Amino acid sequence: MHPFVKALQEHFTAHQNPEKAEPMARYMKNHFLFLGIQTPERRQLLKDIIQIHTLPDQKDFQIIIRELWDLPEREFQAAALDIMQKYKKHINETHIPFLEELIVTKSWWDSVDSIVPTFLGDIFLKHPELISAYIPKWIASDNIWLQRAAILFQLKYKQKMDEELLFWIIGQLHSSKEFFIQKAIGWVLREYAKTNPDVVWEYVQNNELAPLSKREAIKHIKQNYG
DNA sequence: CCCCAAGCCCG
DNA sequence: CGGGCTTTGGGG
Ligand SMILES: COc1cc2[nH]c(C(=O)N3C[C@@H](Cn4cnc(N)c5ncnc4-5)c4c3cc(O)c3[nH]c(C(=O)N5CCc6c5c(O)c(OC)c5[nH]c(C(=O)SC)cc65)cc43)cc2cc1O
Repeated sequence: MHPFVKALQEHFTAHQNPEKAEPMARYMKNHFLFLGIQTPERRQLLKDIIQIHTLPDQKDFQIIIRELWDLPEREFQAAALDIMQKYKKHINETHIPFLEELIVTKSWWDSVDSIVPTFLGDIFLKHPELISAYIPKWIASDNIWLQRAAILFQLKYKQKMDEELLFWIIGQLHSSKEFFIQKAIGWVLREYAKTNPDVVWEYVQNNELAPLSKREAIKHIKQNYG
């Protein structure tokens, strides 16, 4: 175990709050143990360890993240994503398999909704020619979190949205009965409707979607149509 | 500060 | 199903 990770584990554990850990763990449907440390203090505790030990060398970067990913309490995956932000400008196409592995390990919406729109979205914005090397596999996978990755990687693209691709992806997954797929479709359409509401409205009025997906997509624009 | 973004519950 | 309410988190 890297010294940075041991120090972070000791420091988090010394500030654990079992009273808060119970509702925090219930909120994530008891997929994970929690220490009970909410985000403001969790980020201060991480800042303390970086100040003392310095940020790990880039050569250890994936190893540090993997070690944190393997620890039981969910705050360690959250801190791992905070650490990944510190290397953001260096994340590139060679890291897609590493991000895939993070998506399919200790999976839930909290980690995936951080990994995908920020880290993957930025990679594919610079390297759109790589989208077709990953997105078809992700849609076909049995893994709902990779399917959600295919939906959400363009979430914050605004005028760089590839509309044909977005609608093709949604069409491939529109029959899913999985809540997290139906809701991801609703989210990405709702978000894109902040940039181009007319196209989203016409899409949902003319293509099949789960009721949840349609409702979530138009809940902030429907008052402007009809 | 603001406004944006799962779980629960009832109709 | 629709959607109002809750809490904390994301980002300006
Ligand atoms: C790419 O772009 C984006 C990515 C994003 N990720 C998130 C996100 O990851 N969220 C938002 C928000 C979860 N969340 C909360 N409220 C809403 N109204 C939401 N709507 C959607 N999600 C929502 C949330 C996370 C992640 C987490 O890891 C979270 N953890 C908790 C949590 O832990 N909660 C929420 C419920 C809750 C706690 C908590 O700490 C508590 O302290 C123990 C709590 N106590 C109680 C009670 O005694 S009831 C009186 C409830 C309660 C909330 C939470 C927002 C977001 C925004 C973006 O634009």
